[PDB]
Amino acid sequence: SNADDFETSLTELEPLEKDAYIVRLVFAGSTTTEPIVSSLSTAYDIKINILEANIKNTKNGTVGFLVLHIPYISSVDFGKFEKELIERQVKMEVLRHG
Repeated sequence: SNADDFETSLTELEPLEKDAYIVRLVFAGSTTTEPIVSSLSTAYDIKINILEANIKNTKNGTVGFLVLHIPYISSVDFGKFEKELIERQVKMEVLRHG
């Protein structure tokens, strides 16, 4: 399946280094993803690699998800990163970590 192939592609990026993550960001009626990804990168001085985007920009805002590879972020900054997403009503799922 597509979900099986997707998971196979994440597993191919393993092992991740300590302090590296693959996360999924879940959007359910938010403003656009771009100002959010560049904003997050600026705020934490981090590289963000977009692995996958499956997004619709609708009348009622942005719906869908981004899968992001973050090659390094400190444990303290990762907590702040998630909290900022929570405040924007974006859910964050941890798919892989090092």
